Amino acid sequence: ALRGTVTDFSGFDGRADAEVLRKAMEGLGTDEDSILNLLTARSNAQRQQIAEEFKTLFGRDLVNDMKSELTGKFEKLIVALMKPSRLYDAYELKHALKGAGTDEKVLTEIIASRTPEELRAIKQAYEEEYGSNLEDDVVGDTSGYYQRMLVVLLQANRDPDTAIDDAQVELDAQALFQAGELKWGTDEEKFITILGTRSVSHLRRVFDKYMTISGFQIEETIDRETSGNLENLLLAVVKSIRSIPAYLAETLYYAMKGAGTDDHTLIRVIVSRSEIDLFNIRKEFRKNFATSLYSMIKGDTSGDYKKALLLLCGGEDD
Ligand SMILES: [Ca+2]
Ligand SMILES: [Ca+2]
Ligand SMILES: [Ca+2]
Ligand SMILES: [Ca+2]
Ligand SMILES: [Ca+2]
Repeated sequence: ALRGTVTDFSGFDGRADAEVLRKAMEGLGTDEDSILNLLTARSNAQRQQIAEEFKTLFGRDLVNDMKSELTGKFEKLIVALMKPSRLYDAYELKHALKGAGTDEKVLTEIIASRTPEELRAIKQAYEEEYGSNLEDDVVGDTSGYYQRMLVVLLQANRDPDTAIDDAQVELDAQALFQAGELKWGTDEEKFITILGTRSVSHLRRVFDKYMTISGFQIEETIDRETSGNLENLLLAVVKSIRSIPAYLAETLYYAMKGAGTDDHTLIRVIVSRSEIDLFNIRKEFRKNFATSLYSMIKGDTSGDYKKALLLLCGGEDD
């Protein structure tokens, strides 16, 4: 099934680890290698225990100390790595909504790729942490059908995968055909209801039937019928239905596409999926882009930041 690249470290000694981190920061200077070599070789749960022992032994906050010692991208990677797994997605969403503006590629990327079970956990954590309702903050920072689609997904009430009903597959495929290609204009409400609430296994069948009856892949029709945030979200949902690892592998690829690199996106994906499906993401990356994720990162990043990412990612050969 799904496989991550980071797992619990055998022979874990939180207190021992904490002292190593302390010695790497005490006195003038910072031993970045020691810190990165250790934190990327411990699971997220173990990092939290190290943070606890650190505070018990020295009465100091590990994260705050590292924010003082580290700088730049490397610092941001480490801070993201120390973020509790249960709160990371909520943290990112909160920071995509806060301030004047809103990073919609972040809202779209997370809300479309996370399962209903993950979204329920995210909604809870967000509320506890920031004292506000996630849905309400999303509604407040977005509008139109893009907003409605996001709200539909945030309900996390997608139908469960059951036995496939061929007639319902034909019905849904024809409904999409009629709502888009055969309509002057577009019936967005129809696309949202179907793509947002039908079961994954069901939609995979619908996608093939749609192709069969219309000659177009659902992705092409979406591009031909919609635009803006809505188009990006619909494409993300369709891609996620087909394969979450594939979608995220594509999200990463375009992050390091050409000039410069989208570091924020590079960090978020690697960190958030490290203990879930980053291994799968690697395989999908290699199979669709003729290169390994490792190499891509290897030539798109520099310094400690680079060394840290590579250890997390792994797979020098893929
Ligand atoms: Ca120091
Ligand atoms: Ca805003
Ligand atoms: Ca149309
Ligand atoms: Ca378009
Ligand atoms: Ca680049």
